[PDB]
Amino acid sequence: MDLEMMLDEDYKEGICLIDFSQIALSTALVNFPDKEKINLSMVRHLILNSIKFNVKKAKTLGYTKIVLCIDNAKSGYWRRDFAYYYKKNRSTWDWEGYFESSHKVIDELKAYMPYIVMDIDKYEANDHIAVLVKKFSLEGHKILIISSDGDFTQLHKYPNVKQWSPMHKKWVKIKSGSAEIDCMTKILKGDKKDNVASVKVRSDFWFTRVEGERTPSMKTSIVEAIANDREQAKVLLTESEYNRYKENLVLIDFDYIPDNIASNIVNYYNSYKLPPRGKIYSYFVKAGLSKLTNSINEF
DNA sequence: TAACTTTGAGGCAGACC
DNA sequence: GGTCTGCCTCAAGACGG
Repeated sequence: MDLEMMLDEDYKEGICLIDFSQIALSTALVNFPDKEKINLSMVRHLILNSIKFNVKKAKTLGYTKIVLCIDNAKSGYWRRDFAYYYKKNRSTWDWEGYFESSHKVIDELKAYMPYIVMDIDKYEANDHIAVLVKKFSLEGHKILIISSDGDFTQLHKYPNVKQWSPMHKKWVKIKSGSAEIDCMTKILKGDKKDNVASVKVRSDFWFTRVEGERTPSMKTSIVEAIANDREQAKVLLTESEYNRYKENLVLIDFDYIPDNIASNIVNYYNSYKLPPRGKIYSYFVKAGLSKLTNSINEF
C-alpha cells in the first residue's frame, strides 16, 4: 500500500540510517529495571515502539528509505583483527536476557518488516552507516543518521548529512570547527570510549595502562594544522607518533575502511531481500502485538 | 558455532606554558 | 590566563486505521 499525500520531496530519495544497536540497547537500559529476567516480549515491544517513534520523525522530515544497521561481531570485528585492544574496554541488569531476546527480534525484522537490515558478520554498525552515507551523500540523496554517537560527526563533511540523537532529542551538532577537525581530534588524541589512545602513547594504552599514567598533552595547533594538511603528519609528528597515527586512521577515520569492505556492504544493500508491505500485519498477531495493528501505516 | 554489556555534557581537579 | 587530560556524576520512549 502507498496511495498518498507525500509533499514534494526529491527524486534521489531521502534516507535514514539508524544506528540500531543504540536505540534498542540504550533504550532497554533506561527502560528496564535491575536483575528481573528480561523477556522476549519486553524486548520486542521496546524495539518496535522505538522503530515506530524514530521512523515517524524520519518519515516526517523527508527521509523515507529506512535502514537498520546492526553490530555483528560473531567472528570478531575487522578493526579488532587489525588491533586487538579495539573496543575491548577494560551486572545485575539482565544482559544475557536482553541479548538472547534481541537476536530473535532482529531475525523477525529481517523477516517481516520494510527495512534494509544491514547486518554482516565482522563489520560494525558504523561501517554500514559510514559507507552508505559516503555513497549516497555523493550520489545526490539527503541523509539522516539517527544516533548520538559522536564518532559520526566526521561524516558531516559530506553534503546534506544531518544527525539526530534518539536519546537527548537534539540535532547532533558538529563539535568545534569543522568535521575535518573533529575527525583529526579523534585520530590524534584518540577515542576513549572506543579504547583508541592518543598518538603520543602506546597502541593499547587504554587496555594496559598502569596507575599513574597520563597522556602527554596534544596541542590543538597541531591538530588544526594536520587537519588542514595531513601532509603535516610527517612533520608535526615523531616517527612513532606518525606510525601510531597511521594506525589510528584505520581505527577512526571512516575513509580508511577497506574498499573491499565498502563494496561488500553496498552489494549486500543493493541486493537486499525486501519483504512485502503486508507481512507486517501477520507478525504482530504471530507474536502478540495486538495493540499495534490499529496504527501500522506508521512504518 | 561464536557476540554484541549505550551516549555526551557538565563539573572539578591537577599539570603545564 | 589559558589549555590539556582524566574522573566523576548525570539523564535519555510522540499507539486514527
